[PDB]
Amino acid sequence: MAAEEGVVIACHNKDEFDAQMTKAKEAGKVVIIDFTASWCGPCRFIAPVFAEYAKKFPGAVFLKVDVDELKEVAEKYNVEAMPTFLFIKDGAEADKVVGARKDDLQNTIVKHVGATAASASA
Repeated sequence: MAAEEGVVIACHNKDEFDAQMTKAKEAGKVVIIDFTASWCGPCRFIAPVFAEYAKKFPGAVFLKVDVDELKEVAEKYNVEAMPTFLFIKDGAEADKVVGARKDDLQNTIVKHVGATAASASA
């Protein structure tokens, strides 16, 4: 029983997806949407990483959606079909990553939510 806690949300009807995408522009935090075709992939190995990360980074809203029921969202950002951790800084598009990289995720959230990016500079 999680009834959607303070972790990486899991929208599944747009309405929910917005509940976050909107809590970033006004809230003053970066956005992190975790798309997905249908299988996703690991959805277990990095499971305790995403959700746990959403909270670890209070400078973001975090959220996961399915590009099979509301793809309309992924089609706007151009994801195609995958666990793309598409981002929406300022309410547009800062960049994307993927829900299968434990070295590319926390690395992107730091550049958008971390405002420091603990991974090289130039």
